[PDB]
Amino acid sequence: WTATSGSCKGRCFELQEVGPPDCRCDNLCKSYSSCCHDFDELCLKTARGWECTKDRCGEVRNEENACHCSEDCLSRGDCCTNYQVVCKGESHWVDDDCEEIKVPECPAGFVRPPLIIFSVDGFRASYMKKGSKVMPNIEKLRSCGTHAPYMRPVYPTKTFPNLYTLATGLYPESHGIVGNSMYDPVFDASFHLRGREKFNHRWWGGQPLWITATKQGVRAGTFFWSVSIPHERRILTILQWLSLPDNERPSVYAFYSEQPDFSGHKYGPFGPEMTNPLREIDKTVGQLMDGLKQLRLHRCVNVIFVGDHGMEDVTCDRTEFLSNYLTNVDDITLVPGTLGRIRAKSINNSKYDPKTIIAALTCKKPDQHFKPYMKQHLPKRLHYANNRRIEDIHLLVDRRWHVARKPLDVYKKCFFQGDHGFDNKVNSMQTVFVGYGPTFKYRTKVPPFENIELYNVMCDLLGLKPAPNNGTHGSLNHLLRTNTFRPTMPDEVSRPNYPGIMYLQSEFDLGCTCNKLEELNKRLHTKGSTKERHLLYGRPAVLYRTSYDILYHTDFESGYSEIFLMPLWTSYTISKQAEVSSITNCVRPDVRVSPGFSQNCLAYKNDKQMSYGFLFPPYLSSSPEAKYDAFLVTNMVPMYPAFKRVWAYFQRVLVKKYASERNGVNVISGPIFDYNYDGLRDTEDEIKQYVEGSSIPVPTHYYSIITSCLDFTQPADKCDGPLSVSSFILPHRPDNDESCNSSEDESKWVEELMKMHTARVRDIEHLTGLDFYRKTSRSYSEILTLKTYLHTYESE
Ligand SMILES: *[C@@H]1O[C@H](CO)[C@@H](O[C@@H]2O[C@H](CO)[C@@H](O[C@@H]3O[C@H](CO[C@H]4O[C@H](CO)[C@@H](O)[C@H](O[C@H]5O[C@H](CO)[C@@H](O)[C@H](O)[C@@H]5O[C@H]5O[C@H](CO)[C@@H](O)[C@H](O)[C@@H]5O)[C@@H]4O)[C@@H](O)[C@H](O[C@H]4O[C@H](CO)[C@@H](O)[C@H](O)[C@@H]4O[C@H]4O[C@H](CO)[C@@H](O)[C@H](O)[C@@H]4O)[C@@H]3O)[C@H](O)[C@H]2NC(C)=O)[C@H](O)[C@H]1NC(C)=O
Ligand SMILES: Cc1cc(COc2n[nH]c3c2CCN(C(=O)c2ccc4[nH]nnc4c2)CC3)c(C(C)(C)C)cc1Cl
Ligand SMILES: [Ca+2]
Ligand SMILES: [Ca+2]
Ligand SMILES: [Cl-]
Ligand SMILES: [K+]
Ligand code: NA
Ligand SMILES: [Zn+2]
Repeated sequence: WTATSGSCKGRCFELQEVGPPDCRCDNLCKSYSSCCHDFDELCLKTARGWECTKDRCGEVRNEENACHCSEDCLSRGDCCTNYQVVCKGESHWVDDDCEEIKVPECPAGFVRPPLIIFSVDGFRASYMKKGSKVMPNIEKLRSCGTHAPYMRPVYPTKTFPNLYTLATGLYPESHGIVGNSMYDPVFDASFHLRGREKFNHRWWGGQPLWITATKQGVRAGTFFWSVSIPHERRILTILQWLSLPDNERPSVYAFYSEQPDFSGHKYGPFGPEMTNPLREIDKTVGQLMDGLKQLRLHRCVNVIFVGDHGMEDVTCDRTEFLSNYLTNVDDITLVPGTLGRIRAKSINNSKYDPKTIIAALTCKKPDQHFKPYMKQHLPKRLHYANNRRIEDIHLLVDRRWHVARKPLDVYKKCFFQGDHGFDNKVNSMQTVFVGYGPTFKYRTKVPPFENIELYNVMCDLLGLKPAPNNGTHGSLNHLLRTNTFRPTMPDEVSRPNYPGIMYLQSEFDLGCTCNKLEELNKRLHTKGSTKERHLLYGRPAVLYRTSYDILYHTDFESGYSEIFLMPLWTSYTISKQAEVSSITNCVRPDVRVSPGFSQNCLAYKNDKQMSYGFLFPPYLSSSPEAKYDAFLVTNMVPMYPAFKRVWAYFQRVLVKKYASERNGVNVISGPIFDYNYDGLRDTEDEIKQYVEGSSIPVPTHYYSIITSCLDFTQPADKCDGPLSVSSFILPHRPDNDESCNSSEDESKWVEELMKMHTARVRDIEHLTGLDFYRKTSRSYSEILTLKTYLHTYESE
């Protein structure tokens, strides 16, 4: 119910919401239909527009005007933003030279630099260049402040998931806004762009920035802006709030523009109609900067210019229809568009079978423009599985396309020429970041980074302790002049054992069908003499309680888990000059590790589905003496034959190719167990599948971290400076149904699979409980940046 009898006189855009009886005058009142009857008249004034003119300079204040050009307007904080330019001969901010902001230059009473988050919907990364001639204000922010060439959104690359990720530092699976449309089966409730259900606070998880702020005594302005409040009024409202007294004035503000996204949907990302929305947003930026300059805050405030996602060319004709694949199409519910989510139309349908749906959608047409996945099989970098709001069956849609259930959906609903939502590594989905202000660096370019990292930085900018989140706090220290966050490396929880030779060969029953110059040399390789070569960045630290052994070898070093019966990690360096050799069913006991903590070949013989591979690649053995170490039982891991095709091509072909290209590489490989798809290391008791008749757990994924010298004129093993990394988390699957070309030679499809399953080191850390890069010559923040890097394989 609504009770509207009171007045907004002197209360327009008041910050503290009032409850009934009082009617409302805050920015959300319109959305809750609770505004005082005189809200429009008093709070949404438009008379005489938004600009002072010479003829208004010095006017008698008329309270009906949208903004003021009277002598008192500065002290009231309600001048039109161009007042000082038109009436006091000042220059527009954009026409002033950039001058370094070394320290905050704030009015008396300011306890910290305010932060203004200027968010632009659908602002594609390449607009910064392509639109440069029509966006002088934005171009000034970008060139004078700190900017990235692009910022990576989260998947799906939709608005509410991205904006809420910016606010929380969380992946969508964790904050709960997993799409623009959702069904929660626990609550039996549907979230839609249109309607009331989205206002229910149960949808919105984590702790968004305005709550983190409030809880720590830092006041916040609105983040949500009602669509009908024109941009000019939003800006003036922010500027009025910044004129408030010390104990009422917010320290954090947000502005949101629905452009260029609104036009981008109609016209496509580079339609000729797009130039005017870009000019208009730039003008709004210049209003804000001029307004701040009037208030003497343009060298006080930190401004973040940020987008939620990009925009791709998508038309009605490029729609895939499930009715062309499914005979049972009326038995499913599809969440459609630039991603697909399928569930049963009725939970009382006992014929509904996901496996049959997935099979009917798999590689059925040669140019098929989507791929079906069970959500646990999506690339782990998407972090898109661990929420009951995410349907088990997912369709990853190719850029430029849509999926829909039936054609009648796409003509009873061409209109649009642009859309977004695709895989967050797609170039068209990239968006923008610029930071301008005293706390940001001056004329500095930083590498691309992920939007999950910004919450921590905004907390650093405001002196807040961030809520637990998915950023890696310190990885964006390089954006900041001051207020850097300086963490310590996590403490190692489990110390390694260093077993020597403790077992005789006859103590083992594996079922595997099998000179003092080179005797002290093999002893010393088992005691760790080449370890400097193969373990370039220190041993990984184990951040959980467990029992493991460090095993040294001529060609590789491993941390062998006595609990999972295989390595957690295997580390080796392949020089540019290394040779690849030919290679059978010999697996040898490791006399350092007990039979009881080893695998055996019999289990593999009995398990007709499961085979085995090796973590250190026998192909890359340095000498035929070293080659025996590659066939130790402690280097064996369980592998489906289907996956062995992938792994062998990586090991036999790709590692050497990378060493050639990168001037040596250091590789760390290992298993991952994530049966509950939460992106976190499984405990022993979460493992769902073992090699038949054994306690050998089956990994869900295999990782590798491939490190070399950023200056590739230096070899990986003698690198003086910054490092370069690429990594992957490959799904350990019993088929290659993912790869529609897999009947062909591995050179036509394996590398494509690996690229899709590219990963950050930090993803692997979450999944393994390991901490890498413990002993480098690099600063710890530089290393945290390195650990967040993702090799995306998209051109510039
Ligand atoms: C990205 O960053 C985030 C943030 O750090 C990481 O997520 C954290 O991960 C932790 C592990 O998965 C998790 O810790 C659990 O918290 C439980 C209490 O959680 C509630 O309270 C917090 C605190 O304010 C709140 O934030 C939570 O919010 C979640 O749930 C609500 C609604 O249900 C959502 O609105 C909200 O979006 C959020 O949902 C997300 O997380 C939940 C899981 O909490 C998922 O289900 C959702 O899909 C979504 O992803 C909650 O309101 C606590 O109960 C857990 O403890 C169990 O396990 C331990 C073992 O250590 C045991 O000791 C406990 O007793 C307990 O076990 C008992 O319960 C079991 C399950 O019912 C039962 O089987 C057992 O037998 C036992 O009885 C645990 O401490 C933390 O909640 C989330 N936080 C958030 C915000 O997501 C995330 O991991 C990072 N991602 C990566 C990849 O690094
Ligand atoms: C800086 C910041 C601001 C905001 C405020 O965002 C909004 N204020 N006003 C609107 C929004 C979102 C878009 N919106 C849509 O319905 C919409 C728009 C474009 C679309 N394109 N495709 N689908 C679309 C759906 C409604 C208008 C938030 C929160 C979390 C409060 C939303 C967090 C942060 Cl960090
Ligand atoms: Ca958007
Ligand atoms: Ca897990
Ligand atoms: Cl969606
Ligand atoms: K087998
Ligand atoms: Na296949
Ligand atoms: Zn959009």
